Amino acid sequence: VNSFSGYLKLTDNVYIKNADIVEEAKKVKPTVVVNAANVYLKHGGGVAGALNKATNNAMQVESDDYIATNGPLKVGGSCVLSGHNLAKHCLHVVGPNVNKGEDIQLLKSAYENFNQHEVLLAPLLSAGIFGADPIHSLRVCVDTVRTNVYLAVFDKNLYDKLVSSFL
Ligand SMILES: CCc1cccc(CSc2ncnc3[nH]cnc23)c1
Repeated sequence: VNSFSGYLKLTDNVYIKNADIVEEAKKVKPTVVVNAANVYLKHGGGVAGALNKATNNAMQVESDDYIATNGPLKVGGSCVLSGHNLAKHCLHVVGPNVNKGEDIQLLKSAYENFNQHEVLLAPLLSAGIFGADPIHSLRVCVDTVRTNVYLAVFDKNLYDKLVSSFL
């Protein structure tokens, strides 16, 4: 039993809700919140900009030190950093950005990072400003993640479309 509330169950391990991931993280304080990161951990917009703003820029400060030490992530890769006031940990995961021409096949590799964590609150990878089809992202999630994932979808219209079209 966990504290996630109001989710629709899609499969044995995948759950979905129309919610602002920032507000959901502040309420649940999950062990892991997933960020829709880029390789430079520059949290300017989309989910990343919203999560970072909610930390009063502490996420960005921590991320800049991470990059200065380690260099950029790989597309499809991830790193674990602090969750600040939102969660114990933040798993920064880089899905391919279609608006940069990145290989959509890397979306499966990106979701594989979730399997290193028993329970996660997450957005749909590569959705939103990353330019991929969210219906496809949900399919890859369900077919790749085996751990317990609670997906927050900000847009109500998109949420309804994802549920109604789910096979
Ligand atoms: C600092 C708090 C805050 C600031 C700006 C916007 C938001 C909304 S969260 C959100 N944004 C984008 N895509 C998503 N997919 C699931 N959730 C989301 C919150």
